[PDB]
Amino acid sequence: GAEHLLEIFYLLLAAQVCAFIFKRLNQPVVIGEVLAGVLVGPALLGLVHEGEILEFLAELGAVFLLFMVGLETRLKDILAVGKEAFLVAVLGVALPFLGGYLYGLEIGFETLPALFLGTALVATSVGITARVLQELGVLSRPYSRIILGAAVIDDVLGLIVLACVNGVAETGQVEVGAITRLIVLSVVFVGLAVFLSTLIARLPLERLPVGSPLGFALALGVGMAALAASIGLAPIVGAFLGGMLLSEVREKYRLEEPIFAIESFLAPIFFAMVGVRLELSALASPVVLVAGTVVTVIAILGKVLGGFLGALTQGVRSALTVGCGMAPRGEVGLIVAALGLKAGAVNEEEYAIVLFMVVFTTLFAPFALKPLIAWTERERAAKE
Amino acid sequence: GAEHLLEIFYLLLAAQVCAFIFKRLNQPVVIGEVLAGVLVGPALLGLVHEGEILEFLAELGAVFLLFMVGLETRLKDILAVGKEAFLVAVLGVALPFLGGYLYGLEIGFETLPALFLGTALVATSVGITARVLQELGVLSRPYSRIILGAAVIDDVLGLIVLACVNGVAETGQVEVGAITRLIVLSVVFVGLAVFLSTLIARLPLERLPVGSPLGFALALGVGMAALAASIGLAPIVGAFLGGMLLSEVREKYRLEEPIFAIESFLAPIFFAMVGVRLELSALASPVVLVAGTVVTVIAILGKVLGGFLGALTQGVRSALTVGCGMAPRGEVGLIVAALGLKAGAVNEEEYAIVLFMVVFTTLFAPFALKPLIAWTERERAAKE
Ligand SMILES: [Zn+2]
Ligand SMILES: [Zn+2]
Ligand SMILES: [Zn+2]
Ligand SMILES: [Zn+2]
Repeated sequence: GAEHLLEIFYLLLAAQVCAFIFKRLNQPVVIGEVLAGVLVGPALLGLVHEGEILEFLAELGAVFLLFMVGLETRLKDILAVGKEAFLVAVLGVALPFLGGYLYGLEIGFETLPALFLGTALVATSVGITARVLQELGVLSRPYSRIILGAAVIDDVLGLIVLACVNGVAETGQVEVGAITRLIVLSVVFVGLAVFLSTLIARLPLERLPVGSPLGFALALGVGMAALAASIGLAPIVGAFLGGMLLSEVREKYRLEEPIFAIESFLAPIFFAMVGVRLELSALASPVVLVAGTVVTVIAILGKVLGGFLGALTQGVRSALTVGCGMAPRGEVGLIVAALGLKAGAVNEEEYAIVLFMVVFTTLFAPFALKPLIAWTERERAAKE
Repeated sequence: GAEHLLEIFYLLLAAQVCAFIFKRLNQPVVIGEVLAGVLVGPALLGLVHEGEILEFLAELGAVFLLFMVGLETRLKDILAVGKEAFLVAVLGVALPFLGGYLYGLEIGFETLPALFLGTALVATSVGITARVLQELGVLSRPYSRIILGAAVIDDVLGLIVLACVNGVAETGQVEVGAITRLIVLSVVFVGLAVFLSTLIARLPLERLPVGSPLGFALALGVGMAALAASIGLAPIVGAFLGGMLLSEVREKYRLEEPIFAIESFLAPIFFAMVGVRLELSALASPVVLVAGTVVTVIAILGKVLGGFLGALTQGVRSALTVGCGMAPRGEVGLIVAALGLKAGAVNEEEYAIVLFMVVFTTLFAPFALKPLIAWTERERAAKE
């Protein structure tokens, strides 16, 4: 009870300070937050441990980050680049998967673990990316919108991939009905969201028996997350979509600011808690470091190239920035790794090898992403 | 995982609607929120159940409510009526306790349960009261400040009373050292808070390695709660105090608004969750309803009179409004009731009898409190 108030305190103070240290280095804040979680977490101070409660708070954090982003992101905006979104997504799943599975077959990983390698390489944590794009006030740009939309598609794709894989881990075949069911639930949910959001501005909440337009927004957001999560998608997606629903009425209701407040309350906990859940396996470990480094380069190159190719339309400058913005694996890669360990599909060694790369990718990606944003905005002025 | 997103959704929608129903009846919103928790909770819909997570979120809600109130409440303000605060507090514990214990001896309650009756009658849930005082934009008035300060004292008093009682439940004597230790920890913590807050404006956070004045505030608030809770006080108090620390720098940092946002996110969950945790014992029950009604009148009259007498200085009009604002027992009475059941100190019958009165007091009090506020402000204009 005071356990959790204490822990939350630690997370907040560490995250505030680490954010200060990283702000003063012209480096993005997200890294500070994650490192704060590593700082106070098991790895170093052991002040903060993994709690069902701390994990859920972290979840809400990710949610509000994405609700915030969708609030400033309209359908017209993402659709108008939706083809590059789609392409970036599909290539982003295809390329590091094959690379993953192939590289698994070569070290000596068996068919099922190798499949899990490709699986982990498929994942994408737009939470982190979003945090950066938000910081540099860039959420409006084309590459950021392609990143968002493509991320949304990338989620349904990744879910199908994991459904297939857990399927072959449990019985050995892929339950086709389950797959198609997920595809239908996903497509219907997303399309229903989109439809709903071409109708939001036309109907101000006024006749709704709600007590405040904000309270309405919070429900039509947390609820969107919940819905997404019940279908089998990441809550972050329900969140983003819920944001889009209300983005054509955002300014009209003074929503941008109080949502931004909540986000900048819970998001640090989310990123910190990502840092909390990173393990000391890459410490004094060999095959882990070697195979890990290789699978890491395969991961980054897979994502970055998929992105570069899908949105090559906007010219190289944007294309890497999308690709690079698809790199980090964060809480997602962590999750796939955990499920991999549980169902007896991955040794603690192969788990160390995957964890190494979700850690390195999570760290590396937002570094490279910052100058890439500058090197794209400087070039956008010479054609402005 | 989607369990908790779902539940939270239900709580939010019900609370928004119930708030709408109660707003349209010129009745305070808190009642709507609690009833929403009763609506969706075990008692009716069983959509939302008690979760360790939902309980903790509820806690944070109460915290932010009180951080919010302390942010708009300075030391000078409470001190300048601190004697009525003190008096109101001590009488507020003394009078319903004796009434409680005496009335226990008369029904047939044994010494230990009767002591628990007086105990429950001692409790006070300023959370609810604060929610009302906030709604009617009255947090600045004298009676509201006496209510707050007196509530703070009332907390240390109640803690000492419960320490004594759990003491006689466990061994049969009162561990004197434990008591005095609590008194010292409490006095030192509160005084240290006060001292700290005469020094806050003089030192803007600027030289602190914090990433934002708001993030600082959130830490110096959740942390204050945590501290309070480790000493053995309600987190609500750490919260309020933390608010006061930053109230002499509130406007300077644009804190009032984002804190108000978070409060009006989590507070409904808190009040709803109070409603969730109310049991169907007073349903088709006799001795429960009788003895419950009596102990309820004793509860209300005890609190209201204590308040009336402590702050009689400000004239009858304010005096009842303080007294009445001390009436509700909410999450506190609920807590004392639970601990009473656990340590084998109270039968399910006597528990029904206490629960009946925490429920009726919690409901009744904010009703009477609204016209009492009007009937005090109308009279304050004829001497304005
Ligand atoms: Zn716990
Ligand atoms: Zn812990
Ligand atoms: Zn749970
Ligand atoms: Zn439940």
